[PDB]
Amino acid sequence: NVPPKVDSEAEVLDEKVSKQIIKEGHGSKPSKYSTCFLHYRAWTKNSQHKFEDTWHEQQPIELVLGKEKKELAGLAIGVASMKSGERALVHVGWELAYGKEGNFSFPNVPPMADLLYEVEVIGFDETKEGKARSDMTVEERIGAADRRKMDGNSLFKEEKLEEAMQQYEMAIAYMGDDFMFQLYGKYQDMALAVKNPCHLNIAACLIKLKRYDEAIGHCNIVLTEEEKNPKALFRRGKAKAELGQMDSARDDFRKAQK
Repeated sequence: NVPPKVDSEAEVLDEKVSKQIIKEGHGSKPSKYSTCFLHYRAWTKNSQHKFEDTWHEQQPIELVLGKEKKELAGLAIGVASMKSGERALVHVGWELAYGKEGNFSFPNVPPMADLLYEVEVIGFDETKEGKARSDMTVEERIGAADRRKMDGNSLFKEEKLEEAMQQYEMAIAYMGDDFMFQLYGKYQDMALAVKNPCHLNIAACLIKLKRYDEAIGHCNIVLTEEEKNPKALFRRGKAKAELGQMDSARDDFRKAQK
């Protein structure tokens, strides 16, 4: 076939990945480490050369979010964005796909070629759980933390519910100082991807609960691993702001338009 023309606004799931949903899906989005079963077609953005197609193979694939495969990094970012039953289009940079020297046989992919995926998610299998430390491998931990980050992400939008915060804290509680220490590579990245946000989320989850000193610390845990984060620079200036510390409140406020 050929990349289905879709006029849906294009989400920007990441620097080099975007999605134009063509058909809606029931249920919720996956949680880090869920095993996704899916159908999809792959084309070259530019030469529109289809090079993969589960439908024809009439044999779908299982994709694990966090343990994907080098070339499929792109699609994994996109899938992560979609639900079960969902059908959509995902644009990926060779950077996150077969891109460096491009593939040569099985899937013949031209060097540095942007792919366009028509994806249909069948379902996803999330990680299971027992007791905080009890038998839990890293994978189960992060996914739970990601679930409970989510769990608390709902209990928090315009309002600043503490229960949200309470689930944010448990996100953290699965993966803590000890855990985080003995983590490495993609594993470390995956946790930080749930933890750092899950902090600014306990932050603002305080900046409007009348506890600002506690919200400035949370912004700190994060700003120490990557003081780059602006979403943090700002939110911190915010607490400082409602604390009459405009001499520093301003500092964080400005470095935040970096």
